[PDB]
Amino acid sequence: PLIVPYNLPLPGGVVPRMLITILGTVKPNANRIALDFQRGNDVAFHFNPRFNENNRRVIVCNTKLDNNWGREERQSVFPFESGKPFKIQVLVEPDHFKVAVNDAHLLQYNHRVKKLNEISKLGISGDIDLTSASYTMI
Ligand SMILES: NC(=O)[C@@H]1O[C@H](CO)[C@H](O)[C@H](O)[C@@H]1S[C@@H]1O[C@H](CO)[C@H](O)[C@H](O)[C@H]1O
Ligand SMILES: [Mg+2]
Repeated sequence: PLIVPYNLPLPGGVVPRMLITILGTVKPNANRIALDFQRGNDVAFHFNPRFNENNRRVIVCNTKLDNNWGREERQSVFPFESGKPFKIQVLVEPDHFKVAVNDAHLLQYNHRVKKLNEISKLGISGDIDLTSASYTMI
């Protein structure tokens, strides 16, 4: 597979029509998963499934600028399960990242970072076995 945390370079950053695909399997008794689309030290798009925040599962999304987290966007629809294989597709659209899991639409996250072509790395971390991570222009 791939060693986690995993760094996927995004050459020339991202752009609308760019589709990023992350394939792996949630570990048993998972606590968290994170995708971090970074512009240098900033995090343009943080996508963070939490398996046990006050005994609830929640996906937390956010942006980090100059080392400071902004306002969280939270989604209680939670398609992940401990022990099960997943696919995350992040499609960059003009105004938002569009995220589907296992071919079902999950959430959109509006662009806060405007310089899309400088979002040049994806960090993939957490309680997963990572099989593959890649991108394609659609
Ligand atoms: N930024 C925080 O420390 C926040 O703490 C409160 C509790 O006071 C909540 O736990 C909140 O979710 C964050 S935890 C923090 O969240 C960012 C995303 O906003 C990211 O997931 C980071 O890894 C977490 O430490
Ligand atoms: Mg910007």
